Amino acid sequence: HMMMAQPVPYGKDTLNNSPLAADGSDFPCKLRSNTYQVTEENTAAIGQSMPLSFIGSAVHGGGSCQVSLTTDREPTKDSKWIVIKSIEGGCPANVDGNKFTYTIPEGIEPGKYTLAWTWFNRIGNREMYMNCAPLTVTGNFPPMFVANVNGCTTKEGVDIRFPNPGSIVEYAGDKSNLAAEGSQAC
Ligand SMILES: [Cl-]
Ligand SMILES: [Zn+2]
Repeated sequence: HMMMAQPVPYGKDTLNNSPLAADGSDFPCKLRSNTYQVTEENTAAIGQSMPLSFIGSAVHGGGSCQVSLTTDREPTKDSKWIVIKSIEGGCPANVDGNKFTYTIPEGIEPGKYTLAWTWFNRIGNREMYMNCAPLTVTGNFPPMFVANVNGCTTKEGVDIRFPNPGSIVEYAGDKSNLAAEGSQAC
């Protein structure tokens, strides 16, 4: 189980490392008392490299992640999300024990957004992790992939390839675990 530490999520004080509820009842962003409370506003310039980091008790052999944006500062199940980065394999890490960035690309207008990190764990229960953060962008993108909370279930043991990964894709896992190009993810 993991949670995002950078960028700083909304409602950090009540954010836990549990995945989204399987029935979709807390999608998006782990709906709770203070889901969209700004703990710390995160700020990024277009083209600026920004840190993405995580804390928790198990990386579940990694998996695959997206970084997505919505103009909604209080997203609902009907919000439109656009992917700015996909990481296929090796996210959030490969092993447990005692690395990633994203950039706001050209084509994103300055303004206020919600940023989401989503993670599909390679090993264990068929889960979707999601944490959301307030992002201010100072001054070609596909819809975010959703599975495991919507009746679409992924396959255990594989680093999934997103159907629509977008043009910014990093591979950080073991090639032997990476799903085939064009494979059905769920
Ligand atoms: Cl860990
Ligand atoms: Zn876990």
